[PDB]
Amino acid sequence: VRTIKVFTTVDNINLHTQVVDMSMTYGQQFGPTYLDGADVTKIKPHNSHEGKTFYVLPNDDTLRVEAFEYYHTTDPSFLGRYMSALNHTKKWKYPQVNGLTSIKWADNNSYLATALLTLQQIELKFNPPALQDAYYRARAGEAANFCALILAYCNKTVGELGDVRETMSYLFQHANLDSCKRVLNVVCKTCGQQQTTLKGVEAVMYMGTLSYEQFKKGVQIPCTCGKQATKYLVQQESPFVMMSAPPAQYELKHGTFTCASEYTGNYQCGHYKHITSKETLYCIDGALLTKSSEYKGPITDVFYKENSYTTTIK
Ligand SMILES: O=C(Nc1ccccc1)c1ccccc1[SeH]
Ligand SMILES: [Cl-]
Ligand code: NA
Ligand SMILES: [Zn+2]
Repeated sequence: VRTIKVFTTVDNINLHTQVVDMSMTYGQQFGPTYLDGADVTKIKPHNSHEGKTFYVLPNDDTLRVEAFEYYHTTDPSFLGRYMSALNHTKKWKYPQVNGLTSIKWADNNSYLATALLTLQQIELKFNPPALQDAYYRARAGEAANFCALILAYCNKTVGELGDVRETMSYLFQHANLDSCKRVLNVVCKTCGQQQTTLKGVEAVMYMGTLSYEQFKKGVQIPCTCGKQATKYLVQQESPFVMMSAPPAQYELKHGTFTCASEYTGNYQCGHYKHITSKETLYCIDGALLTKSSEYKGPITDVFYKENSYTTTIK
């Protein structure tokens, strides 16, 4: 009977000593097992494996609590989905484009590229230690762990078309936005005025207009009485705002926004590109970079810097 001593983990922080029989697969001993992002479930232990660290699924209460503390998820499938994705994202390339970490196109990953580029231009902290640690490495240019985590957190597999707005919405749940506040007014010349306060994620995301300025001036929306009402921003407290709308032709003006997402295509097949406002407008398309003084195209999300805004509408 031939054995080696190894370490298992769910987080690569807390290691647990184990002895494995070299005649049985890791599968038969630990369940699904991963070594440096590779599935070794069906592999037998090799001499060169001795002393190494393997990821396993949280199959007991110690591993479940360690996974909950590192990833801030209780979902039992999470670590499986993360390791599956990491096998592919380890093989992506992460070039520096215009001073930001991007992703070279692969596996329909344009939505992840524009999300990563966006996160580098807005003030945001992730609460799960896994996610903040991976985020800092991604900013430095080693984004494989961070992209695999985004996929695992969003219940998306490598190769599946994604939606930037949906992705941001899931990541923002894991971010420190609790103190973000939005107050808005809806005014009907008949029904009167109705105020609404939002907190957290709901305070920094809007679906229906790309224009922050328009939101501040008032946008027309229907009233239940048949009149058109005006909805406007009363007060905003957040480090940014994300304004989203179904894709349509839209002009982006240098110096009026931080960055934006463009989407070409449909629900079967499509492509995101990132537009950022620096000294001029840059289009970051995975590894590709183009500049222009103007830009017009099918924008679906725009991001704006903020701290504290109050209306002067009486
Ligand atoms: O969109 C682009 N230019 C552009 C410039 C003015 C109006 C509309 C469009 C572009 C050119 C080359 C590569 C990528 C892009 Se997004
Ligand atoms: Cl605006
Ligand atoms: Na950030
Ligand atoms: Zn009304």
